[PDB]
Amino acid sequence: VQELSVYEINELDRHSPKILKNAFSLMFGLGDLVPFTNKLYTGDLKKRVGITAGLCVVIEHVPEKKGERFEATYSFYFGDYGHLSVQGPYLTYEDSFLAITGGAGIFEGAYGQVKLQQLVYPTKLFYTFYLKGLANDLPLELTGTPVPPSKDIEPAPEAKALEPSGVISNYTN
Amino acid sequence: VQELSVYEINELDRHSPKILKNAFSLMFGLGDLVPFTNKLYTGDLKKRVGITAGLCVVIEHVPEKKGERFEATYSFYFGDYGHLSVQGPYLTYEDSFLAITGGAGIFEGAYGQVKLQQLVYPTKLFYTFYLKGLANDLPLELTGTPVPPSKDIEPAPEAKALEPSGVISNYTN
Amino acid sequence: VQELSVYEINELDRHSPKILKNAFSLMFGLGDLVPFTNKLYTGDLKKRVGITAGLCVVIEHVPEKKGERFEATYSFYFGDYGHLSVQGPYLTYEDSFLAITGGAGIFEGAYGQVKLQQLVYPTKLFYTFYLKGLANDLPLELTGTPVPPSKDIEPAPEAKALEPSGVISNYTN
Ligand code: NA
Repeated sequence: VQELSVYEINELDRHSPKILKNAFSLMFGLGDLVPFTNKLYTGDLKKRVGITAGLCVVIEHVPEKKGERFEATYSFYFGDYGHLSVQGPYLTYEDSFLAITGGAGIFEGAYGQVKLQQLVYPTKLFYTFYLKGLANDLPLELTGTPVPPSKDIEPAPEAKALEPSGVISNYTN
Repeated sequence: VQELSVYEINELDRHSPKILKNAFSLMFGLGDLVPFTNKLYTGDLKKRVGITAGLCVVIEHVPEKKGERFEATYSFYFGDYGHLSVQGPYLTYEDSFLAITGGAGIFEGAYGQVKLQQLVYPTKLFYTFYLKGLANDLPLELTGTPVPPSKDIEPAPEAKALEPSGVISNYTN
Repeated sequence: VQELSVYEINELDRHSPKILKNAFSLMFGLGDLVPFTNKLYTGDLKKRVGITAGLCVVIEHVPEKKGERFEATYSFYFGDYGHLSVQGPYLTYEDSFLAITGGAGIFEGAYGQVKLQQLVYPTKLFYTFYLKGLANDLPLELTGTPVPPSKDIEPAPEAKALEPSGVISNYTN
């Protein structure tokens, strides 16, 4: 198992999330669909790597936990390294595990599961991929000690500003 | 190769399905989308395990078969044990096989295919997963000899009424 | 590793694509959904094999490339042989690699990545699957030397006319 951590951050500049409201209730419900796309940074918050991209399908409102259950299908883009694909539960109200369905580039053959940690709605999430099946060891620029997750985390000013020292080459946008 | 069978049943108490009707045609056609969530029971019908949850994309009406072709992306939830994800053909008029795209929990690393039997369209479905890649033998409460699939199958009265003896631990709802 | 190549062609007879417009923009943007289904032929263009079926989710318009980034979830159908499932990026203006999420039939246990080549927008596409995990060698009727992809390629007359000699058995339609 090779562990890989990343932060997903919504910077309010990619028109995301887009809510397609089809359930008649004022709350989320079955029928509602949410395409989305956020920014992706290294687990140490030092570099911009790319984006997340996909779709959340609303399954049910959970009024007792003041939250929503989604079923999610989406990918994680790492510039020229390639991508990882996932499929599973996305709960606004608690942490979950999603299936790693595959990948490409350095992530060709990837399998296992990924932990998703909800930090701040709708702006900050943290992930740890428990990666099996890769052909090589992950590149060192992706495997720095992660910053421990909290509501207060922020990307390095260099990474937010897209300075040469704060991005990977051909990071996805 | 480890066999796992489950019964999916639509008890019409989960606001499911929700039909999003967009096609040019009066009948089902490309453009139509069907988000869904049904209840899930063990192969021996003794216990409630959880739910199914996902999306069917209508591909074409099949007038010579008196039904429809769907392309389906969905997950199967097993309370505390984790989940299994699938993709592939959902045909209203005949049995099909879907790809197992991955899993999480005891289903971390899952691969193979699953047989979908259209027992009573659209209310009762019976599945048989041909599961490879699991870390360990499946828990016994999930592997009781399945009840042979027939039109009049019913869950155990305790499974239906959610009594301790008829539910798995923290079964998905 | 077993290579498999196929041509996907929109022959304008399958009601496809169907654009579902929700972005408040004159161009494609997040919220736009595109269900689709095209015809599939062998890499040597000698036989009709089946169809593609699935969904493209618009991520963003890409002004400087005069095109779009989609996130795509779809299957490849090969008649009685089975199906492959994929997830990943679909860029209208350049080639990409997608993840092979799984398979059924002869493709039970498939994994790896697939190269998508944008030949003529959006009507002809050429794919090469880099297939791992198959239980057996691929059938010879599927592994003829591919015709090198070009704007001017065409299926064999026998294939287009649906003669027994130009189709696989029970080719998907
Ligand atoms: Na393997």
